[PDB]
Amino acid sequence: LDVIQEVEYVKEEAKMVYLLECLQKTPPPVLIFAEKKADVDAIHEYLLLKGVEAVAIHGGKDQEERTKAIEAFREGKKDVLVATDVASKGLDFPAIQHVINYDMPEEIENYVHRIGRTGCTGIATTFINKACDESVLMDLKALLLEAKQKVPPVLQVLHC
Repeated sequence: LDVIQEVEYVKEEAKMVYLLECLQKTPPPVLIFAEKKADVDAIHEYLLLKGVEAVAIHGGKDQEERTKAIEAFREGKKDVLVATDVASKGLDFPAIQHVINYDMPEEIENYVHRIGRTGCTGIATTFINKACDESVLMDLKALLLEAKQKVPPVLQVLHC
């Protein structure tokens, strides 16, 4: 409820580059969420290739890896944790300065929970595009407005 939500239209083929730029709105720590394992893996490899202290958690990591990352992050030894929703559930995270939603969830319920991982202020960035159904976009729109947040142009048309 008390986070600055920054929702932005980003073509699928442009997110990786934009993500790098995003990391800079904020000092660490940063949590990047994506629905799929493949994605979490891509983003982590990209961040590494660009030189970001980045760790990743998902259902396909073994116990060694999960533990090592959940805790380097939790100590501040790593700036960025990239996670799936399901892998991050119940983890004890520190004060997160910035949530980056690389995906828009299908349910608005889930958008909230993700952005609910920063606050108590902080920034939530959410990449939206063509693939989102109208319904979630309306609920995102409805939410930004109730939250008294910037509505990006692409949503400002939804209902004029």
